[PDB]
Amino acid sequence: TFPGDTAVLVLAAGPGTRMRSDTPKVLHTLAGRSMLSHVLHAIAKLAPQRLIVVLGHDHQRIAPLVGELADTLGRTIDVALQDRPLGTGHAVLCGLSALPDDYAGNVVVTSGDTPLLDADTLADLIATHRAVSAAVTVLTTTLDDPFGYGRILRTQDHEVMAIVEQTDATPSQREIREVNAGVYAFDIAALRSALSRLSSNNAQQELYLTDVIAILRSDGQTVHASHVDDSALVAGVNNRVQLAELASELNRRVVAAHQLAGVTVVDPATTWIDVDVTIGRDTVIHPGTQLLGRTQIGGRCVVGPDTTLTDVAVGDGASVVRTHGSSSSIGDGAAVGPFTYLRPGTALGADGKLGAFVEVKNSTIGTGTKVPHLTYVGDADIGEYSNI
Amino acid sequence: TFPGDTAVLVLAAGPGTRMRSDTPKVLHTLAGRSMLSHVLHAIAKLAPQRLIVVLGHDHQRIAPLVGELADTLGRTIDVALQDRPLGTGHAVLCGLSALPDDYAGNVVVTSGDTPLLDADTLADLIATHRAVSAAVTVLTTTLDDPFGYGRILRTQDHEVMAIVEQTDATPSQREIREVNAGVYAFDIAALRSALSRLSSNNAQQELYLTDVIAILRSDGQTVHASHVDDSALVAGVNNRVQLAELASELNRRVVAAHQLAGVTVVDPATTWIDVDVTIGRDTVIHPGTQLLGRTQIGGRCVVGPDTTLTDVAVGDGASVVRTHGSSSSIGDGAAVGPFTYLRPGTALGADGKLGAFVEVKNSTIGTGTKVPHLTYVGDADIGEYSNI
Amino acid sequence: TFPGDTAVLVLAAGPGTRMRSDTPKVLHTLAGRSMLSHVLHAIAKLAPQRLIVVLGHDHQRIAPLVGELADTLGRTIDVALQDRPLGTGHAVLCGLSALPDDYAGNVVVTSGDTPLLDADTLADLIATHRAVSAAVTVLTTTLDDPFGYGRILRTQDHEVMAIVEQTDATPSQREIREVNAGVYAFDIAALRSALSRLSSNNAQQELYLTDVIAILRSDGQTVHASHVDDSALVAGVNNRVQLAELASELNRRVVAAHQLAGVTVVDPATTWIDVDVTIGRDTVIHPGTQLLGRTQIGGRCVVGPDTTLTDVAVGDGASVVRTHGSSSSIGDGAAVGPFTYLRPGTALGADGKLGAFVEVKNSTIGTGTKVPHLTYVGDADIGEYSNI
Ligand SMILES: CC(=O)N[C@H]1[C@@H](OP(=O)(O)O)O[C@H](CO)[C@@H](O)[C@@H]1O
Ligand SMILES: CC(=O)N[C@H]1[C@@H](OP(=O)(O)O)O[C@H](CO)[C@@H](O)[C@@H]1O
Ligand SMILES: CC(=O)N[C@H]1[C@@H](OP(=O)(O)O)O[C@H](CO)[C@@H](O)[C@@H]1O
Repeated sequence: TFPGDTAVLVLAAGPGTRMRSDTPKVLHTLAGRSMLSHVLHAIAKLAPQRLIVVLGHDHQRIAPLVGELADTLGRTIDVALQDRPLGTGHAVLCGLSALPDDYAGNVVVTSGDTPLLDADTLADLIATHRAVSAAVTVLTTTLDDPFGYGRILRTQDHEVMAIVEQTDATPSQREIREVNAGVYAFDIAALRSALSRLSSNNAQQELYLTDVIAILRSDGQTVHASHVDDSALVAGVNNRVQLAELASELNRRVVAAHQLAGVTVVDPATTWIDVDVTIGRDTVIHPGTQLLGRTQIGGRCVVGPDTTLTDVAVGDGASVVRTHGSSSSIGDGAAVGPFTYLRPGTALGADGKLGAFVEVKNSTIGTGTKVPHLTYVGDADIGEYSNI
Repeated sequence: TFPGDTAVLVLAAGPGTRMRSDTPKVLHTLAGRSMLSHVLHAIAKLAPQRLIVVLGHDHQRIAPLVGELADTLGRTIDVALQDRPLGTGHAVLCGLSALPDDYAGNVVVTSGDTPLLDADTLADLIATHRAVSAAVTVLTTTLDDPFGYGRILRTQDHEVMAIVEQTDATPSQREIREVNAGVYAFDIAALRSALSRLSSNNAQQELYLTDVIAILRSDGQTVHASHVDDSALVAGVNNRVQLAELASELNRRVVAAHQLAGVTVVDPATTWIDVDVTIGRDTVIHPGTQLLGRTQIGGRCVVGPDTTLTDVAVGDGASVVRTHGSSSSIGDGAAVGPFTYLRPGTALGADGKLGAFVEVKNSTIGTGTKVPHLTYVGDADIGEYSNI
Repeated sequence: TFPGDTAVLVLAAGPGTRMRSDTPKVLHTLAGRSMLSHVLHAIAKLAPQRLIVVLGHDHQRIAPLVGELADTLGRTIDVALQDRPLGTGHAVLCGLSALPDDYAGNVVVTSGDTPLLDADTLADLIATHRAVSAAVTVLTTTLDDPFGYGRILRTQDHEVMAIVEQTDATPSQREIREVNAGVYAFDIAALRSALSRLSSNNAQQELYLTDVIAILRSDGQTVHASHVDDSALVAGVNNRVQLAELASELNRRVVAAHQLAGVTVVDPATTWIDVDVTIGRDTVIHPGTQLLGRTQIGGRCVVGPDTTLTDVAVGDGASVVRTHGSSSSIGDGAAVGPFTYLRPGTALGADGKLGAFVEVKNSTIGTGTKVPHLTYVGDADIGEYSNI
C-alpha cells in the first residue's frame, strides 16, 4: 500500500469511439465490474491520500457511479471535468485543478481502461520512482503487436529519450515494439512546470501528456522508464476485441486462483467466474458454466455443465447441473437440474430436489422436498419432506 | 478486382482420401459454406474473364453445385473433367481444355481447399506477377509444421530454384519450412510449353504441376515466389484436423469484425457465427452460442448463453437465452428462453414472451402475447396481448 | 513392448498437498481414468516382468484400486508401502523390497502423476539405455516455465553432471530450463549401491533419488540423459492447474485421433471425449459436447450441441441434440432432443423419437415410437410404432 502523501489521477475523459457503443467505454463490463470499477478498487486498496477521476465526454452518466463507488469503498473520490478534449496532458492539468496549489506529494497518473492493473505493479512504480529519485517514471511493456500505442525511444545504453505516438511516428519507429503503458509517477513540481510548456503543434493538433518525457529529458531531470513483463496487467482497452481478450486473461487468472485453492475446474477456457464469486474445496465445475455476481458455492459440490448462476448461494455437497438460476439459494446436499430454471426468490432447503423441466419463482421449498419434473412452482410455500 | 483478360482455374479433382468421408472433400462445410463455395465466392468478387473448375474423382456429385453457385453469383462457371488422376499438372492441362487455343490472358491456378483465400492476396499476386513481369509466380508461406506440403528451394541470394514434394524430398529438405501454397499466376504461353515437358518419372509416378518451376528456371524465364505472411489465408485442407483449425481461424476473424462494429461477444472461442449472419450495434452475445445460416440479429439484443439459431430473424432489443430455434422470427423487444424450442414457422411479435419449456411449431404469436412455461403451441394463430 | 527381464516401479507415495483435496492426488480423474489408471494401463501394455506400485501417505484408500486394476489388466501388480516420507530415493528403496534380492533385470522408475506417458517414450528409454549401455538413463524435457521441477546440469560438451532440486538450486541455476522428468532406467546393481550412499544433508532434510546421478557420475559409470521433445508426454501433476492443462492436452489428442478417423468435430476445444469412447465415420459433433465413459457413437450421427452422454450406446444415423443422458441406448436413425433427459435404463429403438422437455427413466421404447414433447416416461414398456 501507499507512501505517503500520494495522489492518484484516474483519466477517464476519452471519447471511446472505437468501442462503437452508446455505453461509455469505461463502463463496459468485465467479470462482474466495469473497467472503471476494477481500476478504482485496485487503487483504493493502496489508499492514496487523494483520488481524482478526470471525466470528460460523457461525465453526465459516469459521475453518479464514481460517487456510488466512493461509498462502497468508504472513502472520498474527487471528479475533475475536462471541458474540451484538448489532449491527455490537458486532462492531467484538469486533474490537478482539484488538489491545493501547493500539494507537495507525488502524483500517479493512470488510466480508466486498464482493468488488469494490480497492487504490486503500482507499488513497484513508486518504489522505483523514489529509489532512482526520478522526476518521472513511466511504465512500459513489450507487445507482439504495438499498433495504437505510443513507442518508447531509447538510445544504445538503453536510456529513454522520448515517446512518439502511433499517429506521429515515422514508419521505422513503428517497427519499435516497446510501448508506453500510460501509467506514470511524477515529482509534482516537475510535472506542473512541464505541462505549461506543451504545444498542440503536431500532429493530432493536441496537448500530449507523452510530450513531457522529452521536455524533462531536456530540462536535465532524471527520466526513468520501468518495463513491465506481464503485459496483461498494463494492457489498455480501446475496442471490443481488446475488451474480450482481457476478459479472457482475467478469467484465466480467477479460475487459476480457485484451482490452486481446491476447486476442480474441468475446462477453464469455458468456465466464467466473476471476481466476487466464492467456491469451496473439492467442488467440481464442469464445462460451459458461468458463476456470476455474488454467487457463492460451498465445498464438495458439482456445478455444471451448462450452468449459469447469478447471485446464487449454494450449500455444501449440492449438485447444480444444466441450471439457469438467479437470486436464489440452494441448500446443503440439494439436487437441481438438468434443465431447471430458478427465478429470483427460490429458496430450496437442504436435500431438496428440483428435477428436469421445473421452473421455480419466488418460492420456499422445505428440506427434503422433491419436485421431480415438468412443473412450475410460483409464489408458494412448501413444507419439509413433501412431494410435488 | 481483376485485370483484365484474366482466367482462373480452380482445381478440385483430388481424391480427398484423408478426410476419410463419404462426402467429397471440397463439399465439406465451414461457417455456412462448403470449402468450394468460399473459394468460388472469393474468386467471383474479382470477376475474372473466365472461371474454370477442374472436377475429377467425384465430379458426378460436385458438378450440380458449381452450376447452382454459377446462378447465385450471376455469372458463368466452366467445368473441365480430369479423367485419370495423372497429377496436378494434368489437372491444369485439363482446365485449359476449356479456353480457346489462343487465349492471350494470364492464368491464375488456385485450389478448391483453401477456404480462407481472400481478395487482397489474389490481387497482390497479379500485381507482383505483372510488376516483376514474371513467367510464373507462386505463393509461399512459412509454417511451424511443413509436413504434407511441397518445399521451396532457394539459393543464398533468396532466389527460387525448384519445388520438391513431401514424398520426393531428401530428409534434409524436410527440415525446410517454406512451403508451396499451391496458388500460382502464369504467363499462358510460358505455361502450355512447360506442361508439355513434364515426366511422371518420380516418385508418386505422376505429372507434378510443381515440376514447372524448375523447368522454367532452366528455360531462362523469370521465376518469382511471393511470400504470404498470414499463412491462414493460404492454408489447405487435407484432413478433418485442418478443417477444424481453419473453421476456428475463420470464426475468430468473423467475430472480430462483429466486435469492431459494435457487438459485445463475451467469449469469441465459443461463439460461432456463420459468414452471412448480421448483428446490430450494442448486442451482447453470451458464451456457447451459434448463429448459423441467414440469422440476423438487430441492435441492443441479448443472445445466449447456449443459444443456437439457424435462419432466425431477431428484432431490436430482444433477448434470446438458452434457445434452440430455426426458420423463425422474433420481434422487437421479445423475451425468449431459457429452454425454449422454436421450430420452423414460429413468428413471435414485438414484446412477445416465450418462457421455459415452451416449444413453438409453425405458429403466429401476436404482439405482447405471453406463453409463460411448459407449453406446446403448434400450427396455431394467437391474437395480440393474449395469454397462454 | 518390453525386453526382457524388466521391472517397473510406479511411485505414488507423495503427500499431494498442492492438489488441496481430500481425494489422493493420483486418484484425481482425467478423461475417464484416474492418473494412476492411465499410468498403469500405459505400463501394463509393455508387459514388464514385474510391476510395483509404491504407496505411502494414503495407501489405505489407493491399494484396493491397484488390485481392482490388477484384475482388469489380467496381470499381477505388487504394492510396496513406504512408511516414513523420507524422500523419493527411499521410495525406490521400498519398491525394491518387493523383488528377490538378486533380480538381475533392468529397473524403470516412473511416477504416478504423469498420465500422458506413452508406449514409445518408455520403449525409447530402454533402447537408449541398453544401446549406450548406461548405468542410468534419466528422461528430460525443456519447459517454458521450469518451476517446481529439478534442473539438469550439463557442462559445455552437453554432458550430464547432476540434478539440483527446486528448493536447493542457486538463483542462477533457476534460470536453467531443462528439467528432470522423473522417469528413469537403471542398471539394478548400479542402483542398489548408489542408494546406500544417499544422505539427508540438504535441504528438505531428505533422501533424494535425484542425488543418484551425481553419485554415479563420481563412481565412474555411464550417465545418460535422454531429452523428450514433446513435454506433454512427460509432464507431471502437482496442482489442479496442471491437472486441467493436461486434461486439455490429452483431450486435444483424443479428438485429433477421432478426426483423422472420419469424425467431424466442429469445436475440439469444447468437445470432451473420454478415452474409451468409440465414434463412427462421418459423425458430426457440434460444440459443447461431452462423450464420457463407455459411450459408443455409430456412423453418420449428429451429436450436440450441448450434449452430455455417459455410457450411452448410439446407433447409426441417429441425432442426439441438446441431450443429457446416461446408461441408455439410442437406436439406429433415432431423433433425441433438444432438451431431453435420458436417465439410466432408457432403451429407445431404431427411428424412435424423444422430443423437447421429455424425460425417460428405465423404459423400453419400441421401434418408430414418438414421444413428441413435455412428457415423463418412467418404468414403462411401449410397443413399436406407437404414439405418446
Ligand atoms: C498521448 C498519450 O498520452 N497517449 C497514450 C494513451 O493513448 P490514447 O490512445 O490517447 O488512450 O494511452 C496508451 C495506453 O493504453 C499509450 O500507448 C499512449 O502513449
Ligand atoms: C504436386 C503439387 O502440385 N503439390 C501441391 C499441392 O499438394 P497436394 O497434396 O497434391 O494437394 O498443394 C499443396 C498446398 O495445399 C502444396 O503444398 C503442394 O506442393
Ligand atoms: C527429488 C526428486 O526425485 N524430484 C523429482 C520429482 O519431484 P517431486 O516434487 O518430489 O514430485 O519429480 C519431478 C517430475 O514431476 C522432478 O522434476 C523432480 O526432480
